[PDB]
This record gives sequence, C-alpha cells and structure tokens, in this order.
Amino acid sequence: AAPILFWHRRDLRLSDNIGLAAARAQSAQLIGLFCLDPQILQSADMAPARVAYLQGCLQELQQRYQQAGSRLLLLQGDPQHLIPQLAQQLQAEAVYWNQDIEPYGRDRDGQVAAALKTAGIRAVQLWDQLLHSPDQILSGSGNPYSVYGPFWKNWQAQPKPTPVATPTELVDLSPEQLTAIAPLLLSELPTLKQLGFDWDGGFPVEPGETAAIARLQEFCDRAIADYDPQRNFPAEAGTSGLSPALKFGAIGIRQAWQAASAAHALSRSDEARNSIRVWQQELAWREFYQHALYHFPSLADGPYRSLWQQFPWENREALFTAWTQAQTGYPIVDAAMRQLTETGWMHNRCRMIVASFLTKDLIIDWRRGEQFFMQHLVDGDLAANNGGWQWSASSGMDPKPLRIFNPASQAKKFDATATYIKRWLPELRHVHPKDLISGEITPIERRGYPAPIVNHNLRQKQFKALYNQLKAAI
DNA sequence: ATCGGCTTCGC
DNA sequence: CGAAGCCGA
Ligand SMILES: Cc1cc2nc3c(=O)[nH]c(=O)nc-3n(C[C@H](O)[C@H](O)[C@H](O)COP(=O)(O)OP(=O)(O)OC[C@H]3O[C@@H](n4cnc5c(N)ncnc54)[C@H](O)[C@@H]3O)c2cc1C
Ligand SMILES: O=c1nc2n(C[C@H](O)[C@H](O)[C@H](O)CO)c3cc(O)ccc3cc-2c(=O)[nH]1
Ligand SMILES: [Mg+2]
Repeated sequence: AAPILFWHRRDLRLSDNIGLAAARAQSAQLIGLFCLDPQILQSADMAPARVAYLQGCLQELQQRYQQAGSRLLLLQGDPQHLIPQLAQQLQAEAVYWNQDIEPYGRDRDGQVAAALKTAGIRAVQLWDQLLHSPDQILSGSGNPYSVYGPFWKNWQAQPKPTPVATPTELVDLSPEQLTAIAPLLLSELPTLKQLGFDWDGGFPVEPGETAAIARLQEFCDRAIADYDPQRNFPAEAGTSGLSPALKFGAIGIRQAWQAASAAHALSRSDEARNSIRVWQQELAWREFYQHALYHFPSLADGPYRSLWQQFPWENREALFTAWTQAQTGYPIVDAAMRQLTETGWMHNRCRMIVASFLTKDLIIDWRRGEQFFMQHLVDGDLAANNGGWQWSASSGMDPKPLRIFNPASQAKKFDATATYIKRWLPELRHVHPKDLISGEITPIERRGYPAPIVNHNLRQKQFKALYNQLKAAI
C-alpha cells in the first residue's frame, strides 16, 4: 500500500541494478529519486564535463522511469534532511539505495539511514557498483590487500555474479501523493547552465544508459580483441571510453563483465583472449582502488606512508601553472594536458606521463595534480584518481620504486609518429615527429611554443637526491 | 617462514 | 637487469 523509493546517486540506469531489482521484488510502486547535492556540486574539485555528463544521464533516467511506469523525483539540497522528509510525507515503507566507498557518501548514508530508522522507515543498502564487495575480497589473514597481484589472484578466482533484471510495469504515485510532496520537489531537471556550469567539449561516450550499453556492445564485438597492445597508444581509439559510464553507473558492472566474458568465449585466437583478459584486469584495478578507499579512507587525505607525508615538494607555482596550461615545452605532456582541458578526458598512458612529469620533473605535491584532474575529468573518481596519483608518486603503505618516466622515451614508445602530439598541438604539425618526440625543437620552429621549462635529466637527479636524503633522515 | 613476485620502466 | 623493501601464501 506504501510506495518504495529508490535513491540513485552513482547508478544512473534501470538495468542491471542490484538495489533497484531488490526494491522491485518488494513493490511495483517503485519511485526513483535523485538529490542534487550542493556539498558535491559546489566542491572545489568539480569538473564541468562531469556535471554535463551527469545531467545527461539524469535526462535519460527520467525518460526511462516514465516509460517503466512511474517517475524519477528530483530534489535539490541536503539529502540528510530532504530524503527522510520525502519518505515521511510520502509514508514510504522503505528507501533502497546502493552503497558507495567514498568517505562523504558513506557518512551521508549513515545519517540518512539513521534518520529513516528513527522515522520507522526501512533503509536497505546493497552493494552494486562492484563485482565483489570490499569485505568479500580479503587476504589469508582476513585483511585487505595492499598489493594488486595477490588481490587479482583472489578476485579473478571468485565466482562472478550475473546481471539482474530491469524493473518493469511500475506503478506511479497518485495525484494526491504528488500534491503531498510537491513542496520538496524540483519541477524540472535544471539545465547545465542553471546548475552553474558550461560545457561543449564533448564526451568519450555520450551520456546515458542507452549509449553506455551501445558502446559496451561495440567495444566487445571488435576493439576489445586488440586491447593488448592497442591500449598503450594514445593516438589510437584502443580503449572503451566507458570511464564516465562506470563512474556514474550508466552501465552495470555485471553487464560489462558478462559482455567481456562473452567476447572471450567466442574468441578464436590466443591474442584476442589475452586482450580481453587484460581488459578484465582493468575492471579489477577499478575494484582494487575502490576497495582500498573503503578499507583506508585516509588515502583521500594524502600520502599514507610517513616518508611521503614529509617529502619536501618544491612547489614552484610558476611550474604548476605551466603544467595546467600545457606550456611545459614537453610536447607529449602539453598535448595530454590539452586533451584534458578541451575534452574532459585523457588516455591512461598520458595520465601516467603527466602525473610523473608533475611529481618527478616539476617536483610539485601530487595532491595539486589530483585536484586539477578532478576539476576537468568527466570520469573524475576519488578512488581511481587518488589511486592513480599515489601510484605516480609511489606513496603506498611501503617503499615502492621511483617510477620516473622519461617523456621522450614514452613518446617514442607510445606515439612513434607523433600522431597524438600533432592532434592536440596542431600549431606544431610543421615540426618533424623526431623532434616532437625528443622535445628538442629549434627556437625558430617553435613559433611561440615554449622551450622546456625544466631539464629532465637534471630534475631526475635532483628528485632522487631529495628522496634518498629523506630516506636517510627518517 | 622462506621466498616468488611486485601494471603501466629507464638505460 | 636493479627497481624498495616487503607483501602474501
Ligand atoms: C594519475 C591518474 C589519474 C586517473 N584518474 C582516474 C579517474 O579519476 N577516474 C577513473 O575512472 N580512472 C582514472 N584513471 C585510470 C584510467 O586512466 C582511466 O580509468 C581510463 O583512462 C578510462 O578510460 P577507458 O574508459 O577508455 O578505459 P579502459 O581501458 O577501457 O578500461 C575500462 C574501465 O576500467 C577502469 N580502469 C581502467 N584502468 C584503470 C585504472 N588504472 N584504475 C582504475 N580503474 C581503471 C575504468 O572504469 C575504465 O573505464 C587515472 C589514472 C592515472 C594514472
Ligand atoms: O547524490 C548525488 N550524487 C552525486 N554524484 C555522485 C556521487 O559521487 C555520490 O553521491 C557519492 O556517493 C559521494 O561519495 C556526483 C558525482 C560527480 O562526480 C559529480 C557530481 C555529482 C553530483 C551528485 C549529486 O548532486 N547528488
Ligand atoms: Mg608494511
């Protein structure tokens, strides 16, 4: 007799959704809900491309709920107060949602659940964004993994859950019920501008559930077979481009796994099978970092290891500015930074290259780079972004190798014809690939393009010195 | 507990 | 071919 509310946050789809399917099993009067949260939307680390993608996903989710039989309610404000209020005025029997791993989200959920319980309303929180929940993957000693290799061995051996059913034949709220909650609702989904953002840089995959599923299918039917080694070349469209869809849950993780598994089963070569397996390992890397953040929330605050907590970063603002403005004088680095600010996305090889460059060559606190990435990435995700940056600065629980990438080596290896470089640095197409890769461009040929802001070999030595020196004095 | 193994590499 | 010490079975 009472409606059940499903609260969407980062699972913007109707298909293969654990919490949603569970709620549907309890009632056909399943009403979706999304709460535009100022604490998230107005954070210093928000990207316009990310909000644009989100907004697009919400537009489709509203449509999907309408076709299913009910609707997606939209609220704006603090969910701790709005969600319980909505559930009460609606006399909802329960509120379902999928758990997250981020500190803010988990804290928020604790408050909402508590408020609901006090109101006598059931709050059900299920795991959905991961193939295996955090407490499901532990070492022999029953503790979380800090090393990927072992985590993967465990993770890959675990039986894989299959996609759940999409809810259908829903029952909408009555006109009276809508009247009772009207005061708490937004009449319409605000435009991107109304949310305080502007974006026309495009996306790696169009927003929404439909486009995410389409990309998954297309990727698994062709390109996935060549993932290894095509994944290493930024000039090639060798990766899935699904990152924002996985971040916001426009696609279910079980459906993604199923599609990759299917391609593997129908593969006719060891090369193809290897490529597909490598892509599956990337999905495991995603879970590794999410699990890590869940088990060790302090990771979000910075270096876990005492050594890196004391590292004497040079922090020359002029160098950071040059990095953010793609004016480093290092073509491969500048091209990557241009792709990021202009399109809200960066190939993984380049994310490693520019992160290494910022921390090792410019010797700037990686946390500055972490923030800048969150300010531009359409797929900006605390767990994965913090994981990537700490990896680049090698700041884990124990001493790890100094991963000092050589920009020229990287470019020669992964962009041998400077195709990617020329694509994002069109002003340098007249320069020979050889010089774009080495970074040695004659003054008259750079036509305004900056000379290298630092010397790699020299900076490499200066960084190692700082390191060893501290490793000694500590 | 000994010991294989440690995403992404430079030289 | 040493990675930085040490996780994980
Ligand atoms: C410094 C740095 C910052 C990063 N920031 C983010 C971020 O904010 N959000 C994010 O999702 N990824 C981040 N990455 C990881 C990786 O670069 C991106 O997931 C990838 O570029 C997404 O593109 P894709 O969809 O084509 O990838 P694919 O190669 O198609 O991989 C499929 C999916 O696997 C996951 N995945 C792949 N590689 C990784 C990885 N290394 N870590 C975690 N998940 C991975 C993603 O969800 C991705 O969509 C970062 C990496 C580094 C080195
Ligand atoms: O519930 C919400 N979740 C939003 N999310 C999803 C969240 O990450 C989610 O609430 C997490 O659980 C927070 O820890 C966003 C994610 C982004 O990357 C960018 C913007 C948003 C905005 C919201 C929002 O307004 N409301
Ligand atoms: Mg230790």
